Amino acid sequence: SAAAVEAQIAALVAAANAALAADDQAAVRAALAPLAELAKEHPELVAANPEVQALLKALIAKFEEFDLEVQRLVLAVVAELTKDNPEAVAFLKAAGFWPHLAAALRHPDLELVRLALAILSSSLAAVEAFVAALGLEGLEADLAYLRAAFPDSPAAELIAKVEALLAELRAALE
Repeated sequence: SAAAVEAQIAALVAAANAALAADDQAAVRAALAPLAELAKEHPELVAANPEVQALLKALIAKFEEFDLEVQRLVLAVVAELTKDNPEAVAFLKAAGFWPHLAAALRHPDLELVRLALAILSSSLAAVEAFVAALGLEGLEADLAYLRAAFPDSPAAELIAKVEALLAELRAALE
């Protein structure tokens, strides 16, 4: 039931908030990992939950201060919530997310880059939000850099998905 899921969410968010207050990043990971799983299972309910949104805003605001395993799990949560969901883009804009995603795309970790590309490619709305902050040229340059930096990897198909959405956006803006 939805009531059970809501209770499941409250438990996971309580653990994450406790881990953050204690500066225990291992416990942050242990908390975000089942939240990413729950988000895959019930993305409608997780994305709408106000405690999840408050938690995501705090994690996004401090994104680069977290170690890489936490950063991956933050993006893993957002990737599950943005899948087939352009309406999650407005919350991400309000949370200041897109400059953080832009720096993540230039991170040397392929797993982080793949998750960032999964979010970016999730909808035309996501590409529009990214371009509103970084420009057509900024995104084009990212994709060209990533194609050369990460061959024969999950990134290639995600880079192409972004490039196809970008072409649609470019035509509309003309």
